[PDB]
Amino acid sequence: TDRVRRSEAITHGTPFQKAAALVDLAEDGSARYYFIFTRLDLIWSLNYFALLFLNFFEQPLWCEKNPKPSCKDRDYYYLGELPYLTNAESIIYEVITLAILLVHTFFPISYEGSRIFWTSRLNLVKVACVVILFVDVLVDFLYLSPLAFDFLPFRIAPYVRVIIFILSIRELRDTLVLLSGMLGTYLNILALWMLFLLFASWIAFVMFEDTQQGLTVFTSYGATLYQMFILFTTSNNPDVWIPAYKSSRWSSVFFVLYVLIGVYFVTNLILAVVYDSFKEQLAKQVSGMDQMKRRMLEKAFGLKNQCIKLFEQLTNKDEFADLCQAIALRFQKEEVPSLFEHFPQIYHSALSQQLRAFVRSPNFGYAISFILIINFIAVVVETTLNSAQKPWQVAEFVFGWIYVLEMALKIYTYGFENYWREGANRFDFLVTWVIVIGETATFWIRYLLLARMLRLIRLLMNVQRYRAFIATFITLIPSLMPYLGTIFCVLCIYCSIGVQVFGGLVNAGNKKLFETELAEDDYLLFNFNDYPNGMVTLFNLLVMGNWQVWMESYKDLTGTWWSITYFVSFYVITILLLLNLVVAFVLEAFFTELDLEEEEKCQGQ
Amino acid sequence: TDRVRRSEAITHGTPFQKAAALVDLAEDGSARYYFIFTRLDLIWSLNYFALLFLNFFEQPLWCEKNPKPSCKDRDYYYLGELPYLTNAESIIYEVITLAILLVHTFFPISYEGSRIFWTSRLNLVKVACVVILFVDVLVDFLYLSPLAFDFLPFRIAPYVRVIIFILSIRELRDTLVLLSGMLGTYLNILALWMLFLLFASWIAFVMFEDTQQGLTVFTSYGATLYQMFILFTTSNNPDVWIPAYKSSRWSSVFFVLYVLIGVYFVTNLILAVVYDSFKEQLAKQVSGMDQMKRRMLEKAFGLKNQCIKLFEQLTNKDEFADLCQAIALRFQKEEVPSLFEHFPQIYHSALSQQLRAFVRSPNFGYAISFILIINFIAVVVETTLNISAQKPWQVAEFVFGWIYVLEMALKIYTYGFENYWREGANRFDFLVTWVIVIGETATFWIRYLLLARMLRLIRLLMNVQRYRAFIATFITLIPSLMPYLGTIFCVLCIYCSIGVQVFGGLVNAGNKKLFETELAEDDYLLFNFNDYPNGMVTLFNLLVMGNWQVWMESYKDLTGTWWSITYFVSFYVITILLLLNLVVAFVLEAFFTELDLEEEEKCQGQ
Repeated sequence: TDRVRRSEAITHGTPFQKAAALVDLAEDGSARYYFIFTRLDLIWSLNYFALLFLNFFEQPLWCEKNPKPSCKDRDYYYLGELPYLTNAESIIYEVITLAILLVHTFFPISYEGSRIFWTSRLNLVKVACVVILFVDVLVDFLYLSPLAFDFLPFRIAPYVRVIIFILSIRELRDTLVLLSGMLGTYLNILALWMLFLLFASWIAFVMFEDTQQGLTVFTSYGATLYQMFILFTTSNNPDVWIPAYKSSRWSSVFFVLYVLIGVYFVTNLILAVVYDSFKEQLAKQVSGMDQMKRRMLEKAFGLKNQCIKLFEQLTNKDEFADLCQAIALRFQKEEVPSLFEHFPQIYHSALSQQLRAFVRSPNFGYAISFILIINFIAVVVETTLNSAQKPWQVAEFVFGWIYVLEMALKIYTYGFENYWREGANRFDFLVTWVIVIGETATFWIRYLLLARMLRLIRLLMNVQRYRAFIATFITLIPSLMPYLGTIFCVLCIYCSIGVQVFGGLVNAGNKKLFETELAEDDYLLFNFNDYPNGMVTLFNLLVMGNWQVWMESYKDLTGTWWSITYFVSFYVITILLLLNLVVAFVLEAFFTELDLEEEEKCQGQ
Repeated sequence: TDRVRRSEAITHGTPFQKAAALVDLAEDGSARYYFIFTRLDLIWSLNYFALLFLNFFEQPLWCEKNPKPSCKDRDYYYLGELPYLTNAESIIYEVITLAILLVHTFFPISYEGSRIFWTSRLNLVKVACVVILFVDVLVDFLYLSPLAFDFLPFRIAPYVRVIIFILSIRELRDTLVLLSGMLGTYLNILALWMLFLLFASWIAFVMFEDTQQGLTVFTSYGATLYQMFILFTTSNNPDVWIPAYKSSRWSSVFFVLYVLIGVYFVTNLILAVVYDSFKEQLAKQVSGMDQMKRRMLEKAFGLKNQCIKLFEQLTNKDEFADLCQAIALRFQKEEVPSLFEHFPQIYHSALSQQLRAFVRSPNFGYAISFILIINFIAVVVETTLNISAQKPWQVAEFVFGWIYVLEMALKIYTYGFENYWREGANRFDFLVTWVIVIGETATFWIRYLLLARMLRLIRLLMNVQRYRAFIATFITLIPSLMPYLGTIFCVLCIYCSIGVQVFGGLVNAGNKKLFETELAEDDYLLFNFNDYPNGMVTLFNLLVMGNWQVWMESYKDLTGTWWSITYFVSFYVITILLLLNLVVAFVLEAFFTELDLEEEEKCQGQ
């Protein structure tokens, strides 16, 4: 009842209650209308997701330019398995999600007020984008009628959807303010990297000029620079320099020195610079949150007798902020009473506490781990077979009951809340329900095998040593999520670009295609013909095993070197700036875990 | 004259000179015999290198089994270009390097004292290695005579050579001692990684069981585990899961998820762990060095006139340790008199100081760098014409060469030899300029002169004040990584030995299986283990991870035995996950040290 108590105290409470609520929620990290707005936050979140995802199901723009065969022949164009919305459906969902977007974007006026609403850059830009969207939707609708428009060259909506998405989920916007902080420092190292590629490709071009390497690979400075760029990635190693090696073994000493420097001395320098600027910008950013927290505590101060009255509320200016911080850092948050303490003879009679202490014992935990080991053995046995298996449906129900009981005993020992407040106990909760639902619905086969597999993670989580690594992993995941989301938004952009520029080129009637490395390596389903296909392709480009295959093949399908700029800038932005950020984040998380246990050790000693 | 002064002050000087030398050399980081042993250090180093390199030119043992055709047919066996030593040559060089090694390893037996010598375990292990080597050499010699032996199954010398080389250089031996502590950490994380591969391969196996992915790729648990291990490296992406994708696009979700987790979450974890353990051991090592430095200074103390008598020689108990620290850094250390001071009136004639001050001027720097820009433009014009027109540029190479000679002459005229060579930039200048002067004077084969004129450009990067921060990091990282790249090289050497013994001779033009392998299909046939060079390059290829499973598949198929994979798996586990992560860590620490040093310079200026 924390949120309800806070909002009630803020909107109706006496000033000491308002101050207590403000300080409590600052420690936890027109008020009425702000609450009314926030009560729809799930609607906003889901609508913005829908808004994005509806990008996946729209028909790709080249299918409307009357191809033969038509896009009903998905085998000819190597197309995905997702449906394409009809005109009707498109119109429907466009209208619905634009209407809810218009509701959300203007609803803050109820507490911000017009002068602030128009004074504020974020609202001004969101209104700009939703107008852009509405314009484009209108235009699209009009294009229903041939009177309005003959033809559309380009669709802006796919972009604006993405933009809108990024502006809606604040943590993505703050990640982009961090990234646009470090970007200017990243451009200097990217310039020194390009100066390195230039000079190394010029040495290679002079050195091999008349050789078979020059005659068949390094045929010009441009092609040398291209090849050396690829070799920076290591992706064309050794293939690129086989002609060299053939003519003289000594050539290897050049290719080895180039690879060693590029990979070891330079790529790690790019990581070091990204790591440094990330850490600086992160420290810069958190200071803003700390300052806003102080401003909120100063508001609570404004809104010895007063100290006694506030401590009385707590039972439920610089000195004030210092006291609030001291109590926040010293004290755990207050206990919440369970729904069962109201039954005096039931909840409180000594048998209850005896069973609680028993289930709270460590030897109970050992026994539970042994029972789950026995279940793991049982499933590893059962998967030797697939009617003799039928009793293992009873074994299924048996372990189902076992986990139902263990979940019940956990909620009995700690209420609903202090059971669940550990993320592992949340995983327990989820897998218990899903497997109970599956087993009772059976009373998929393979999917129940998979789920019972998935439940085995418990034995990993239990390992005391590994549990440090796992705690790193666990805090990492939701901390990583806004960076992978930014990556994904980038992929979305790139995908859109790709389908507009390259969509339709990979098809079974194309005589050039069967000369390309996509046809030769059988990558033909990794194409930009629709939004799914592209997305997957982009993942291959991201992990970057065989990446140059696509760059090459689309060079050859489009007939212009300019096409390369796509793949190059993709590489630059994704591989260098963002994945090194991911690296740095993982590193910092790990070391933070070690600093945490080091602090615990120091304070204990 | 530092070393000569120090050694004289120790072996002949008065105790005040002894202390002054011991403190100065400790700030700089039986005495007679130890100085002799150190003066021979170049001969020892060169002998140990020679001893190592021996591995390259020795004929590979499978050639000694009289194959048909013989190893004179290098095209049939895709062999290298290096010579193989004759028996005669082998015997010669072996005997010479063994004799010099015996000399070096026994040399301390006199000055260390027998009880001390044999009490030290490093000596004892070196003696075991040399005794082994001597044995093996003796055996090989005996083998010359039919009375001794019929056959030898395996040669140990190749290994022992490496071991001796590792022992011979303290920088490497300390690098391996540092490496040895973090191993027990490493084995943890390695265990967890194995467990993850196991689980993920099980899921993949069951999940795909009946599918085309199953029916063609994930044919068994074993086959699944092997393919999932290569997919952790991402070298078989997307190829390993094309049958899944073809069957159902949704399949992609599993492989994306798995690759995401493995590459980003888990590989970074191994890096993290490596990093951590590295830094811990590095701190332990530098602490041990600091303690040894203190222990030395404490003996130099054990060896107001109390102060003045030593503070005079300082121009050449915690109270003392503090003084030694302060005097190491609060003042500029000493300088050596120039060879010109036997002609001091000319050397001191005012024009010398005036020209030195001019050469020290910033406008002289501007002029010289403008001349370097002119030379860069000149060589660009030369190459953009050549792509007899070079003959004026062949003449201009005279001018440029003697300009770089003259400017180096002015550098030494302003800084002697001592403050010249004390600067790494001037050391690089010295390293390139004289060899280029030799090449160009010998000109007064052409592309090597063009390339020299290009290598003269390298300073233009180092002079950019922004990029100078990165380039200082790079310039200190170059000599600092040498222990670690040397240890990796030693590892490679071992692996190469193994490879030539186990796989040498299999890649040959008569082999019917070979033309079915991915080696032959990708034209990799030159990247083989048939001789030591070949294998070395192959190992490089392995190290770089480019197409690396090609070799593991092809040698699996050529040997017809799964066990062969143990070679390539152990190689990956050692090199890729332990060593290269180390290298990573080292570069990150170097860069952050550079930023801390610059921040200290900034804050002290502020």
